[PDB]
Amino acid sequence: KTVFHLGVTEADLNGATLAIIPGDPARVQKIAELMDNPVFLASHREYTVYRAELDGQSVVVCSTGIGGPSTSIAVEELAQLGVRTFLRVGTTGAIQPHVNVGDMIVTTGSVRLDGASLHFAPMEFPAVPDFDVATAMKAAAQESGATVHMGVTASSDTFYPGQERYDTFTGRVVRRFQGSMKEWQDMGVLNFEMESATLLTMCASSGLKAGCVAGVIINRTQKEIPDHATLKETEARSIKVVVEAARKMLK
Amino acid sequence: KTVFHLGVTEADLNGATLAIIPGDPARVQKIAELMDNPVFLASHREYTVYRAELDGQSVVVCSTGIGGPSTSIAVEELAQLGVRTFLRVGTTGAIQPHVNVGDMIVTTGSVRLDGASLHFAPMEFPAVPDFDVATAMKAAAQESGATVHMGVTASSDTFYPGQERYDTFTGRVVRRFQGSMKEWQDMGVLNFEMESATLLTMCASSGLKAGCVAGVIINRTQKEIPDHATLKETEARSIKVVVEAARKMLK
Amino acid sequence: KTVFHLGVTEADLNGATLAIIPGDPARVQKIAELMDNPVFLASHREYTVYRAELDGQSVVVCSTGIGGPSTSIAVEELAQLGVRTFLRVGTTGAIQPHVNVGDMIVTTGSVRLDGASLHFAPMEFPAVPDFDVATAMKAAAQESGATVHMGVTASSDTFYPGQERYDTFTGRVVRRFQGSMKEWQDMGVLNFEMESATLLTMCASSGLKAGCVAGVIINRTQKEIPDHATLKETEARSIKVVVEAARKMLK
Amino acid sequence: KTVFHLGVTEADLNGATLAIIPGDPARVQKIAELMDNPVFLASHREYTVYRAELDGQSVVVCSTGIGGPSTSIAVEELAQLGVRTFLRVGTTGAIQPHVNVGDMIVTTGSVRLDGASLHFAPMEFPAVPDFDVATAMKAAAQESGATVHMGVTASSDTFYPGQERYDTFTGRVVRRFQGSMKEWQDMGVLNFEMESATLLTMCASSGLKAGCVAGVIINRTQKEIPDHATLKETEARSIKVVVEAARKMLK
Amino acid sequence: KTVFHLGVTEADLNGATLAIIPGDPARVQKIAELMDNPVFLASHREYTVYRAELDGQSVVVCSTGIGGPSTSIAVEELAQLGVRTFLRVGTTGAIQPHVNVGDMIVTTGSVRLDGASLHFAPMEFPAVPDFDVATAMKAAAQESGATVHMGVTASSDTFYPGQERYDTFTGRVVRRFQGSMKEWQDMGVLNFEMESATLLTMCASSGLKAGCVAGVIINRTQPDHATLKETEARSIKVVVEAARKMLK
Amino acid sequence: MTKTVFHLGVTEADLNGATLAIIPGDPARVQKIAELMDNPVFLASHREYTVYRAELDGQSVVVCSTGIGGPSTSIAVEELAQLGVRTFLRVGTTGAIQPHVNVGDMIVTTGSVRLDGASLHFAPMEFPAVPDFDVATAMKAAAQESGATVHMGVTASSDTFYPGQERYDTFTGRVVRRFQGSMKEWQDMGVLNFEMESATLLTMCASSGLKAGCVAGVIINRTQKEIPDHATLKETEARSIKVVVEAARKMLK
Ligand SMILES: Nc1ccn([C@@H]2O[C@H](CO)[C@@H](O)[C@H]2O)c(=O)n1
Ligand SMILES: Nc1ccn([C@@H]2O[C@H](CO)[C@@H](O)[C@H]2O)c(=O)n1
Ligand SMILES: Nc1ccnc(=O)[nH]1
Ligand SMILES: Nc1ccnc(=O)[nH]1
Ligand SMILES: Nc1ccnc(=O)[nH]1
Ligand SMILES: Nc1ccnc(=O)[nH]1
Ligand SMILES: Nc1ccnc(=O)[nH]1
Ligand SMILES: Nc1ccnc(=O)[nH]1
Ligand code: NA
Ligand code: NA
Ligand code: NA
Repeated sequence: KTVFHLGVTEADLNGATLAIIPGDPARVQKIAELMDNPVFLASHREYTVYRAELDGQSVVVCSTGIGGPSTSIAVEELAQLGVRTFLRVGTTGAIQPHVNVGDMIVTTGSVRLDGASLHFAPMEFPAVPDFDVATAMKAAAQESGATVHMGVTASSDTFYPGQERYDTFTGRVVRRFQGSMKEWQDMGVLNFEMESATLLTMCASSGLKAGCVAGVIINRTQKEIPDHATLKETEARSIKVVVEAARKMLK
Repeated sequence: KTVFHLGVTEADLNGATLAIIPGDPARVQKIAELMDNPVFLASHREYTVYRAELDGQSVVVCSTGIGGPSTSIAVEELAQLGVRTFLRVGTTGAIQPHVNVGDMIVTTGSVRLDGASLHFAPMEFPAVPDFDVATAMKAAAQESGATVHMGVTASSDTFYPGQERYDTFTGRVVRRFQGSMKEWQDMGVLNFEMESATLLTMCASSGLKAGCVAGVIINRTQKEIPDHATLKETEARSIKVVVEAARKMLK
Repeated sequence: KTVFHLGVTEADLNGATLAIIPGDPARVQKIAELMDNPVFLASHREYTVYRAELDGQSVVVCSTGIGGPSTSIAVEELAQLGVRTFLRVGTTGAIQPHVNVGDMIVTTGSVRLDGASLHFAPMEFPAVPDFDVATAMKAAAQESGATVHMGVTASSDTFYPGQERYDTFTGRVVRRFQGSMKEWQDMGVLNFEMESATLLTMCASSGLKAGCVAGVIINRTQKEIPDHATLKETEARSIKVVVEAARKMLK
Repeated sequence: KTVFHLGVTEADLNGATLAIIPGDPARVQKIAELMDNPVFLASHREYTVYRAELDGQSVVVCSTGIGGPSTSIAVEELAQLGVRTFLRVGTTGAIQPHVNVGDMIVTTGSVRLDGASLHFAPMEFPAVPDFDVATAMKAAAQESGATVHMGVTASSDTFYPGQERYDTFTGRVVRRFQGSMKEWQDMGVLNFEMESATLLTMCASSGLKAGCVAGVIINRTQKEIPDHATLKETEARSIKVVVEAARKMLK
Repeated sequence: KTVFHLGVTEADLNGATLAIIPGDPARVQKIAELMDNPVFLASHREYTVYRAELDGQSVVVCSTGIGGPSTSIAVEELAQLGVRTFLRVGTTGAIQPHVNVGDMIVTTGSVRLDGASLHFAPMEFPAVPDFDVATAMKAAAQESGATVHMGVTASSDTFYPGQERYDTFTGRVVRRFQGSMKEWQDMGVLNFEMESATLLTMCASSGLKAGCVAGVIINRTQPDHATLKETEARSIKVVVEAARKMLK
Repeated sequence: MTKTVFHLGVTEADLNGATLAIIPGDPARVQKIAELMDNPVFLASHREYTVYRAELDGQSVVVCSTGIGGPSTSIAVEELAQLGVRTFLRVGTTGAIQPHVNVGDMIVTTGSVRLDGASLHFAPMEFPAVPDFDVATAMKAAAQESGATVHMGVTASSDTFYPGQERYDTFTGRVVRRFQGSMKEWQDMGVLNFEMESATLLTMCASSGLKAGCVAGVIINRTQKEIPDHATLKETEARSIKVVVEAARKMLK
């Protein structure tokens, strides 16, 4: 039946139980076109939905928009339509000097600097991926030839103060986040992004399998600008990797 | 000089210091066309940006996407480029029996059931609108002929469990939100939505003027299903009202 | 049916549904005498209660004492006796450099640095005034010829550490409140006082109408202890304004 | 030289290092007259201040008003003027069946259901009396012929919902306090009052010696209405006890 | 009825309603031998359990191990077997300059820097001793000749970062605990240890009588081996005398 | 290599270059683990800390008990880290709360619900109590290779045995508000089991540049009212320690 936001039915999905969920609606077609018979299903707000086939099995590709709230809607509605496995892909910036542009990160757990995760489980609950998904993502990332980092991701409800950026309109960062970047660095946290805490917490507490993989396209600690070719290659590699991770998850 | 997500420059805005900020990218052109000389500026992710003119003054119309996190990026980046006043328009679900479909709500304060608000101010800080904006929204709303409610809005990082919906994949609501709708009802809360706590807290703690006005499209307490015609006219009235409220702020 | 603390009955109030609620018991008579036929009703502990007539309608004046706890008792017991509208008048310390001694502040929202507000609503709930009362207070204040500020007030359970005063017995401030004044200043908070968070949260969550107006007796950017000379003039103008605000609230 | 709220100087105190601090301004003279050479010093707001002499030594008697906020002001200002020891006497509602109206309670620790305590120490810090003061209070109470109980007191910023009273304007108790009376009862808590958490935390964290002694005026488990005669004797005995406790504290 | 961890039955305790609870299993025999007819009952994990007689009445000595979690098990299981009064003894480091080695501290309340206390009562609840026990410990400590301090103890789930120790593997202390020693010092807190918040909160909220006494052996702000052994010997002599005062 | 740590009573030289530790709870289990490896030698015993050294495939390995709970565990981990240990393999017993898990099964923790206090002494509550991925992987492989039934998932890690695991057959029969209904809540959220050390261990290590993981044998299932069998508990513990030694083998190469 037609879910509230996504504008698709269970029949539209052709039995798909796995979704690849990028943030950017414009990335959906690109991911779908790496698979067989890509088909456009719907586009509403930040949700662009395609179906495709991978080794003869139906897979959904659905954008999430930025942030846990829009992500939580996409995940819930896809689950209502029979999806059980969710593969998050994106590109990210690193906060460790040893992590290079072109490297890939597979999240083993997220720092819950969001609000939506608390709508599924109290803060004590760990924002952790399904072990099978994380294993598949590591395997796919490594098999691509990239240097892969397994570790903790800080997942923030903001791009600016929650990631301790001072180059802003006010130049102010609330007490909670003052000195926070150095704290996460010292604790070995690899990167910031904005959706994994919500995704991982929601899925781990709701009987759904989820994981996160990302290509590194910038490093907060490095002054040097990466060249255009490296950015293109990394974005291309990240989606090739998520599709092969999906291959490894299919039964 | 070009902001990171919105893809616009200060020059693109032609001196605009006021923005109207709907959730849905598709609503941006619809708002802009109610004003003079609407021009498309940019579209990236959930962010569609137009400029227009109201009584000879430049105004920006920019979508936010769903939720506090994506909203916080749009507000920050517009503020970087000189925007100081932010008028939120949308549609909403009422939780009070006396609030009917077709009515308008102007938020006097938000229950902070989000995460991004905490990235700007600790929980004790009030999610409140600028008084001039709330005043102008009330006046514009009344002048349109619709019945207007001033009151508190519950602002949730989720559509489902944070609004205590049980017709879901798991059918569960975390302890925090069990019984929460009845709690807000008894406290006189008017409605649920998903962006105001973030918007109002961010602006009120950052020297920005903000307010929220919404048309009522559903009522959680009423079993009767509203007419298609009511929905249409409420949507049109919502954006007429927000443009008139903008006019009052510019005078 | 005599209420436990205030020592008055419903009959004593002569049909009054509106109360003016200053902090100081010795201030009650002065306010009542600005109106017609003032009548002493009772005095117990910090609660002195008078009745008077304003444009022919009965009005109650009742002191609250200092702080949310004593305020909460007065409001509850008045509400039991049929009072629905509460107008708070008081003194305050400005934390913005541009706000002058003698200026008036009308609170649009309070930072909840109290404990009693939490006995009525969780911290997420906004300490927000009734829109009609805030409108009436602004109008009364501006019409008087005063310089008036609308904005956020920090409402503290203490006069000393919670308002980051250092000229004290210990000269220490607990970690939570170290740097807090500068934080509130950067967030655009106008002033400090000690009852608004309790009053506004209690009322907004209980179907009662409330607002707060305050005369500035000190600017904290330059001084800690208010001086008694400028206090008398500011207080006299504050009570004229609250009386006019009551006039605007009568049906 | 003159403290802002209390309106007294260090010289006014004639070297007093100990204060007896009742809640009700009208109780101040009654306590002072049990000692030698009682002299009225000042009355401002809820603060009535007397000096007297006990075994040759100067003692201050100062009312606090209801609640932690007003109490914290009196304690601070008296400490500025050399007072180091604070003996609280007051009324209380017992919540255990075995505690009778007329009995006395000496608080060994307080459940911090207040806000002002947090302005001196984080919630982890114990709201505990000075051991010498608690010891002197127990001895004084026993020596008067009262039945005395040592134990934990629940200290609330409200009289009504924080003490789980439902006979109120709304008839509602916020989630936090629903079922709270039974919880404290099962935890062995003896009584409710409204000042001890603030007093004990502030003093224990500030190098001041404090304790609390109270007469039971009602039992929340008993339907029997207290005898007028017993309540009168109870009030009389409480103040005789606190004075003898002061005697024991002085050299 | 054999309890899950302690390996003893109600009969093993011979009617004891009072327990002395040191942290170190090796101190259990030492305490028991200060009394009459000491008898080994059981040793499992960090729990070594003896019985003895004091003025004709049975008393249990049972170690707790380090920390609130292991303490909470010992207390619960002893309470299932009829124990109602719990006397905690140990040695401790002071954080106030005026507190000297050889002095005794009797805890009047604990700063709850633990997690187990929250399993019995919310944070607002005071980690406070039973007044009779605290009174008996003060009396015994003073009667011994020691200088005694009645005051607040900071009770931490860690030895290292929660006591703001920087001489560690990482040299890092989490934000929460940065500057915390100075804060407790300025608030008049006497000392750090690791079990009192759990013990006191659990007992005060469960109808059990508890208190804590400790000998000062070092000072974080400022000792002879002869004085140190004397302090340890004195601490357990004091707790046995406090037990004597609690018997009815 | 010559300074003695405060609680454990060992020096760096005593460890013979060991960078990996196996950390059971029970001091009595230390020798039993050490004897599965080569040249086991007793080093020290103080309080709940019994320390042995052994050799695995020619590499020195430390076995050190933790006692019950986050606080005692945190001391052992810190002091071993001071002496050069970088990898920590926890082995223990656990109560399952899912009906599909059987007594005798093995659980490898993928993340812990932080119902402890010591984890907060290393990182704020938002930080995930997560194992090192290599350790969790080696534990899964070791457990599968022993023929055991293995479950990967979330563990609730409690500072108490009784109220924090929602047990009511206690002295008071009371459970504080926070924990009322909590076992059903974790059950519905897919949590596998209760134990008492993983939240502290995993948070401390993940935030301190140390590698850690947890494997446990199921001794009780809360959904099955069976009185623990003696022969079964012994069999479960023997298998558990075989698994953790094989997991260490995998980490050393
Ligand atoms: N700097 C200032 C000045 C005034 N006030 C207000 O006055 C009363 C206590 O003086 C309190 O009731 C409070 O509302 C304050 O809190 N801070
Ligand atoms: N049942 C009761 C009885 C008495 N009290 C104490 O008396 C004052 C409010 O009447 C307050 O100051 C409070 O200390 C109370 O709080 N609850
Ligand atoms: N950035 C942060 C640091 C510490 N605590 C938080 O909640 N957040
Ligand atoms: N630095 C960042 C890059 C991409 N996404 C983020 O959230 N942060
Ligand atoms: N934080 C909360 C959310 C919803 N309901 C509550 O009572 N509290
Ligand atoms: N019920 C609702 C309608 C519209 N928006 C919401 O967030 N919720
Ligand atoms: N410094 C210390 C000495 C003894 N015990 C502690 O916990 N801390
Ligand atoms: N049920 C349990 C068995 C073993 N350990 C625990 O902590 N809990
Ligand atoms: Na979005
Ligand atoms: Na008062
Ligand atoms: Na232990």
